[PDB]
Amino acid sequence: YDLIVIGSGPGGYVCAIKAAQLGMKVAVVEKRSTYGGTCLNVGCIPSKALLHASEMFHQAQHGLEALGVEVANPKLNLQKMMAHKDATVKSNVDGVSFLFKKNKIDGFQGTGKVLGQGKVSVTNEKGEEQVLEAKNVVIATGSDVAGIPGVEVAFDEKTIVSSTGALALEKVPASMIVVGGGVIGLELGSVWARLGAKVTVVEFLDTILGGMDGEVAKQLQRMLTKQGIDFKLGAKVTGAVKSGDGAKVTFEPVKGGEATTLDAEVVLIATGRKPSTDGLGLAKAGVVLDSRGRVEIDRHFQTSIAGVYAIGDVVRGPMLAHKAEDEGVAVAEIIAGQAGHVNYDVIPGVVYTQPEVASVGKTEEELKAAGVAYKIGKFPFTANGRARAMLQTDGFVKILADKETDRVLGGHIIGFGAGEMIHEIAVLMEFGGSSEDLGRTCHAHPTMSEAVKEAALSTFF
Amino acid sequence: YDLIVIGSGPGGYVCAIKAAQLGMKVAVVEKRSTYGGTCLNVGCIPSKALLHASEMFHQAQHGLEALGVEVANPKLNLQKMMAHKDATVKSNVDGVSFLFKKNKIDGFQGTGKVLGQGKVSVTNEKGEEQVLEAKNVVIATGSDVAGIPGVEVAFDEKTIVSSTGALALEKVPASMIVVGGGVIGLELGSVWARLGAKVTVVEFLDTILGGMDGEVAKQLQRMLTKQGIDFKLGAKVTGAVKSGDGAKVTFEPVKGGEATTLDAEVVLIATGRKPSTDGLGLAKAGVVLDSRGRVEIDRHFQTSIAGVYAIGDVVRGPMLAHKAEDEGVAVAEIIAGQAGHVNYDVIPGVVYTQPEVASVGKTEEELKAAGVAYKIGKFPFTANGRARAMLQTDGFVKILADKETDRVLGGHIIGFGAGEMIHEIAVLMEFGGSSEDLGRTCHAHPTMSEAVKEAALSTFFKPIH
Ligand SMILES: Cc1cc2nc3c(=O)[nH]c(=O)nc-3n(C[C@H](O)[C@H](O)[C@H](O)COP(=O)(O)OP(=O)(O)OC[C@H]3O[C@@H](n4cnc5c(N)ncnc54)[C@H](O)[C@@H]3O)c2cc1C
Ligand SMILES: Cc1cc2nc3c(=O)[nH]c(=O)nc-3n(C[C@H](O)[C@H](O)[C@H](O)COP(=O)(O)OP(=O)(O)OC[C@H]3O[C@@H](n4cnc5c(N)ncnc54)[C@H](O)[C@@H]3O)c2cc1C
Repeated sequence: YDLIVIGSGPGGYVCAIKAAQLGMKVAVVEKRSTYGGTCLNVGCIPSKALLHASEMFHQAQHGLEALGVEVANPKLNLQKMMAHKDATVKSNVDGVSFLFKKNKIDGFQGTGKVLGQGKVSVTNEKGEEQVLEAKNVVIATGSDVAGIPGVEVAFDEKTIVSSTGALALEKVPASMIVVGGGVIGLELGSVWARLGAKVTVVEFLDTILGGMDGEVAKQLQRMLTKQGIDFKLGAKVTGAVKSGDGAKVTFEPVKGGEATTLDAEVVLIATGRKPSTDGLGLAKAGVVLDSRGRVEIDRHFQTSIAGVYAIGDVVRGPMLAHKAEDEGVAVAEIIAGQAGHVNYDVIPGVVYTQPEVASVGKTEEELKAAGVAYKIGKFPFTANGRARAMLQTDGFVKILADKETDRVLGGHIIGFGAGEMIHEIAVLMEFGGSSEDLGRTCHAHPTMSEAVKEAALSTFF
Repeated sequence: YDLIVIGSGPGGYVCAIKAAQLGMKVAVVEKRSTYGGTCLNVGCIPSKALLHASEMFHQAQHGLEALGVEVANPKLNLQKMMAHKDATVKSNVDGVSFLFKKNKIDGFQGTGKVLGQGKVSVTNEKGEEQVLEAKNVVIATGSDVAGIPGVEVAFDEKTIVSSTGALALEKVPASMIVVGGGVIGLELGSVWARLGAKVTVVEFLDTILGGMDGEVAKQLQRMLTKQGIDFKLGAKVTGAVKSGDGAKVTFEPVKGGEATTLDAEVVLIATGRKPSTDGLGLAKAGVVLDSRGRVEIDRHFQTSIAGVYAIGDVVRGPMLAHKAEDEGVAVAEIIAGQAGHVNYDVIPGVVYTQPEVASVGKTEEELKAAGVAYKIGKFPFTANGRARAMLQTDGFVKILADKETDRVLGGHIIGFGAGEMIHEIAVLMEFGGSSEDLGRTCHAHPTMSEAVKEAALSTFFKPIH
């Protein structure tokens, strides 16, 4: 082959397609019985299907009467909801399969191992091996669930669960504890809170969400608290164990203090994910890892070994499907002899709660930390005509712009359809646009996108 | 006054606020008891409130069981739906009146008339005339409902209605005939169809929507047809009259000959709106109108009378609220001595049906007529992960780009949230970007906006998905 990709998550599968379109003969080596990796199988896709259906459940209970639409107390058919989740996964998995066949990409089921000298071994569950040969190898093995630092935790996937078990619970738990107030914890904890679980989120940091913009994260926390989610922030989990029919979670203040124990029927552990390297034979092959276990790479995605490249969640940068796909495209282009580029300054991030959160570019914390003087413009959806007509008035758009040049440096949206609207700000930033330029662009009225224009005008005036 | 604005429609109101923010002393002359003109009182705002409510009604009936949410048979409370429409109208109108207070803008209730030479007369309901003077007058009088080419029709606003009556029907009609297959006809027709009317759209052109890109308009017709709306296209209406307690529309094929009569409980006349200059005294002032009744203006929005300007639905260009507002800002900036500019090449248009339709830039018919060689990329929502998760898979994005330079010339979206997603294509076109520029911008996965990225990539080369 011209290229062997090891893994078929977003980064690898897109890399394989792009390379195939650039005329290469490609093989993709994958353990899993389906393509699509974490995102399509056990990540973005299933959780988005549950988020959508649970949101429609919530809206049926609370958002229809003020519109003149009178329904009897909505009832949940959880199995039917899970069948929607499954059908959505199957569409996405089959879509990959169809794309590999369209593009004549050869798929190999089994565990791949990097040998070094343009060789890769594949071993299928039946035990037999095959050596494949290729001029280029891309490692695209993705990430795995992490545990809790210093705490031993036994995942059983019914009581102590990872996101995988939490997507497939057999019944709405009466109560659920989410360890980790990052994107995955808050999204899954909203799903179950909507369906009737009493949900508490326990988080090490004093704030939810990673280094997302502090103001937006605090506003999200406030809204999710109104939706009935309890938060225990600055809390160091020291134990999470099955206990009887449920589980027990022990935590104490991070800064020291008396311990608390909480009981719940289910505990979701959703701490940061980690690069997945085990099994690739990297030590023997001479592929160097950094101190966090990431495959070390240069700016051309090349590892310490010639002809071997790495992308996606197994290397540095945000662990996001679309980041991984953009790297897959760049490395394919690089291998075909074009320079490939990923613009690391304009990668949007979205949290699919309601309100939805979306960001691109810098946060206030990053600008302050860099000593950059900036201007802030904010416009609330309560002042927007479409938000009012749809009764979706929570949240705001904030634009950050350089003090001296008015260049937009970041935009952050909390509110309905945030993860769609952020793209007009991503496009603006690709052109080095100013807040003036954004605010002067004609936006249709009445649309929620008018709040992005208004925020930009506020930043400029 | 530095500035007198005649009309408080979106053009005139925004003009007034910008002017005030630029340091000017502004009066607004308005006949209606409330501000906001057509868009906020009888136009965009109430329409969008009924469209959202009536769509939630349809989703409650049809869109919940497949997701595991059991609600039996939802009931319409028309009174409460209308109450949401009126609440939305009230916040928008009260908002305009707040911004006038905050910017120290004076309002005068009455009919404004352009006298020339710095003066405007205001006649109130009582018959008293006050004469206001200002260095600048902006005509922002908006538009009115049009009739049917050479057919007389007597609007009564319960059986033979314009958009105004259609927004406030006291009960769901069994049947409604809408004359005009433009944006307003399709939107209002959709509202009542969802709430249980049998709806039929009768339209002179062989296509619904303008004016708008042909493939998109054709796809929308197809979807609305599946939703139970009937279309009689290529149809000339020769009569529309009460046959108490309902109404009767007669038409014949524009090209052929044989006539048809159709009865319904309510008939909506929704043909193109027209500029409203009634009461301004323009002939006596010397302000030249064109053949279509529009105020003639130059590049600075200035009429044939020095110091008299016009913006909005009364002058050339798309009759859209955000267009009127853009003109309102530009002219306030011009009058202050600054470079007011409106980019007519980038003014998005949105049709709030389901599926929603949005366009910016050129349509394929425009490019073909101009002889421009172009490339097309299209990506369907059936291939988008977020659209699948939300069961909102109808429609597509289409990007049109110059054959030689790859510069994006137009973009067109039919599907859920189209009027929001059109803005990243508007931004791209504002900077003169190419489809490659747009297709290589990182878009979050899974979002419906990824279909815009993939449609751009297909324009430039090939899509990935
Ligand atoms: C609940 C959840 C929700 C998420 N939501 C989002 C979201 O909304 N948006 C977003 O951008 N990101 C989201 N993510 C993260 C997203 O799943 C990852 O960013 C994305 O899947 C990474 O793509 P990848 O190709 O880097 O690796 P992965 O998708 O993890 O897949 C690579 C593949 O390698 C396989 N593999 C590993 N070792 C071998 C070997 N030795 N031989 C053969 N095959 C191997 C694995 O089986 C896997 O299929 C979510 C993650 C989770 C857990
Ligand atoms: C049902 C419907 C739905 C619509 N939906 C949309 C949409 O979704 N999006 C969109 O962009 N556009 C929409 N429009 C069109 C939009 O309403 C108009 O393009 C917009 O309102 C124009 O603003 P303006 O400055 O041009 O005038 P107008 O909004 O018409 O305001 C002009 C004002 O001048 C007043 N006036 C007139 N003559 C005099 C006088 N002699 N003295 C004093 N006052 C006077 C009038 O009473 C009026 O208030 C819709 C229209 C209708 C009917």
